[PDB]
Parts: sequence; C-alpha cells; structure tokens
Amino acid sequence: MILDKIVEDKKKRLEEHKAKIPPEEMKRMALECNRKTISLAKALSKPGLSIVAVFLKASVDLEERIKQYNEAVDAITVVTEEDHFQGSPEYLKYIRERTNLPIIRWDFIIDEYQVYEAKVLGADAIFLIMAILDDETFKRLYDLAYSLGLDVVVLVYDEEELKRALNLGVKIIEIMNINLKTFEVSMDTTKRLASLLPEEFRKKDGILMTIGGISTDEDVKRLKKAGVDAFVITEALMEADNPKELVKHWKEVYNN
Amino acid sequence: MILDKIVEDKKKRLEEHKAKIPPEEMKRMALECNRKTISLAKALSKPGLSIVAVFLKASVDLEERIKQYNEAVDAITVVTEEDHFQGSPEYLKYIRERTNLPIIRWDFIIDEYQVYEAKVLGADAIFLIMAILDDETFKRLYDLAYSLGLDVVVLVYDEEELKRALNLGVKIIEIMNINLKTFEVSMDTTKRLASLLPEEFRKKDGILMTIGGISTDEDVKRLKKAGVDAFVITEALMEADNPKELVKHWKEVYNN
Repeated sequence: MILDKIVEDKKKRLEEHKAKIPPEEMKRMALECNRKTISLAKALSKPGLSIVAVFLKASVDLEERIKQYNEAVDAITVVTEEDHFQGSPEYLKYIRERTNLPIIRWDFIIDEYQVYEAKVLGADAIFLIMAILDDETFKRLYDLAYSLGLDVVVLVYDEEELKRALNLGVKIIEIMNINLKTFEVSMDTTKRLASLLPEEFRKKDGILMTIGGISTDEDVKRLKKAGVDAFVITEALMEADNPKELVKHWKEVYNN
Repeated sequence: MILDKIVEDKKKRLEEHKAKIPPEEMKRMALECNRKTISLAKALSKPGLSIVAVFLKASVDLEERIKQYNEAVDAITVVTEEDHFQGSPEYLKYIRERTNLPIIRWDFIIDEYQVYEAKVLGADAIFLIMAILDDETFKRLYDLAYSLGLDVVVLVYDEEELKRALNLGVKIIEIMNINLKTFEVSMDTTKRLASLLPEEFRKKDGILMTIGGISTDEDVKRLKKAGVDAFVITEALMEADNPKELVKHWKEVYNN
C-alpha cells in the first residue's frame, strides 16, 4: 500500500533523471564544478541547541519563509523526493539561491548518482537511511559524500541500526522519535537509544539529532538531558507566525 | 517525514472518531447488531489463485468499478485510512452496499475500537500488521476479531515477523514483496520467506497471500511454485479496461 509504492516510484524517478543527465555526466559535473560547501557539522555542534528547519513543497510565500528561516534556524533540510512530497531538483535550486545556511538534501538516497547530484545541486549534506542500505552500500555512499566535501546525516530507528551505524564510523546520527510497536511518536525512543552511545561520542565530535514528538517546554528539557545537539522541525516552524521567537524560546529552555 | 506523520495523524483520527461514537457504544453495536459475515477464508483457499482487489479513494465511476470487480475478483480490500489515502467509514459503507464479496478493512488497526468498528461497518475481515503490534496486543486484537466472526489477514515483512506470526497461531499471512535493504519490490522476498513455512501450513488450512512486484506471466508462475494462494492487486486492476480478462489470464497462467 505504502512502502511498495514509495520504492517503485523512486526507481522510476531515478530512471527519468538518468535519461536527462546520464550518470557518467553527473559524475563529471560533481567533480569538475566549483562549490565550497557550508559546513553542516560546524553548525550542528555549536554550543546550545541547533535547529534544523524542513522545506517540504507538499505532502511567493516561499521567498518570505526562506528569509524568516535564515534569521532563525541553523540549517535547512530540503526534501527533493517527488512523488510523495512534490520536491524536485528545481525546488532545491530555488532555496539554495536564497539562503547561506547549510542545506541537507532529504530523499531516498540509494545510488551514487544522487550523491553526485546532491553536490551539483548545491547541498552541503545528504541524508542516508540505515534501514534501506546494506553495509557495503552505506559505506560506499557515506565515503563518497565525504570525498565530495559533503556531510552525512544518518537516520537510525532502533538499536541495531544504531549499532550498525556506530560500527561504520558515523558522526552525525539522527534518531526518529517513533516507536512502531506502540504506534507512538515519543522522545522515549531517542532517550533509550541515546543511552547506548559511547561516552566518547560527543568528545570525538559525534552529533546527535532528533525529529518528532517534541512540542512542549518539558519535551525540550528532555533533549538536553539526553545529549541531543540538534532538533529537526517540520510543521511547528511552517505554522509559526514568528519562527525566530519560537527558536529563541526553545534555545532558552534548552540552555536553562 | 513519513512514519512520524502517519502515526500522529492516526492517533488524532481515532480521537475524532471516539468523540462521535464513544468506545463503549461502538462495542455495544458490534455485539448487538446482526450481520452474517461472508467468509474470506473460504474465498481465499478455494482451488486456484484467488485475487483480492483494493479500493483506494486517493493517494459515479466507483459504482461501475465495483460491478466490474464483483464479476472478476474473489475478495475486496477497502482502505479506510483517512489522511494518507482519503478513505473513511462512509467509503467502506458505500462499497459494502454494492458487493457480496468478502471485504477486508485495511487501516492501521491498533485499537479494539477499530475491530468493533470493522464489524459494525460490515467488513468480513481486518488487516493486522505484525510490525506495529506487540505480542500481547496482537493476540488480543486477533482473538477479538475472530470472536466477532471476522477473519484476519496478518501482514509480515521479514523472517522474525513471520516467526512471531506462526508462533501466535496465525492462519492467513500476507507477505509484502519489498526488500528495504536493496530498495526493491520483488517476489524474491515472498520466495525466501515462504520457504520457512512449515509443511503442515496449507494442510492445517494456512493461507499465503502476496502483494507487490508481480506483473508478468513469469511472475505469476513464481507464485504457484511458492505456494501462494492469493494475490492482492491495486493499480493493475484499477487501470485495466477489462479486469475480468486480466484475472482470467492470471488464473490460467497459475493453473497451467
């Protein structure tokens, strides 16, 4: 119903893109074209809570929201998946022109084509999902992204993905606050998994990000306790009349 | 991005329904109201390949498609999830009035409220997903559905879910033909998992259903080889000009 359609749509989209810009050419452009990446790692490990805002096209007002986010948050995620979310390379290009913050490309990134393409489109980082990559494929894509000067946000969902992830040298880990077995979106997830991080994680420049289930001041206080360095926000920042004030308040609750 | 939104939407929808029809009342109606269920089990274990067609509202022509499906397929799945797919109790009611085939309610069924509600709405079976139910909750909902005269289609995705499922007495198992680690939708999945079914599975009235990745005659021949009793179809039957001919041809390829 859901997972099977996401997979088949993505394979067809990849074939549609590879037709327009062939893979050997996309690789050529990534290697030849000049772009200094804006460091996501530096923006996420700065003291205090870092905020990552998400740009979704669906599930000009955009120029305004970009300007608001530019003054409020620390990095931007752009969703380029096309069938479920109506993203596109053009959408990312549009936002890239209008912000100096680090951009993370969010997509189902399973192919080196998409890593080269991320570099070409001006992303500073990509999202890799442990659940849809075996260990060989993950290491390949992870290494290629860093060879291009990109950071990588690694999404984990449970204890063995985290284990796999730490076992593969990962430095930026995002935990989704979902618990499928209780059909719940709660910080109880990050809390249990964060406890399994080694004590040297932050010391060795490890970065912990979370997404989902945080909306109250008490929620934010739980993050600091857990060693979360950054929070990824979707609708809460889209719907806020005053994103800068919301971020400022979250950061104060975190720091105090 | 995806999983967290599906979970939060579903919890809010459940609260919206419980407000209109409280749970104690929904239970009263399920127990008091008269309905003889149409046996899904009998329709799926009849000799040959059984076809289950899916009614999705999104992702009157409907009256026509129902009539076409009534002459072609062996059971109907109705998606009642509202936020991702635009289903509704009304949608199920509408289809129920117009078909004598067994109906499976497809939703994220995590609450006995939804099992009682399925009975009230005229479903003959419900869908339970191993991945989003712990063993206590699964057994409760599985047992309640059968106490109401409903069948249960149990969705499994990997080897330990199947193990869990067989360990809980399940009789109708649906395998989704997805492989997350290779980001593929393929019968290679059902084939590997079907091999792990005990030899007594079919003898003890076990029923194996698959969904996804089958579209060619060779695909269909792989199903029989694997002991698949039924195939669940979505777009292939929606888009067919002649569903009865498509089903007839699939059934011939299976039987020969």
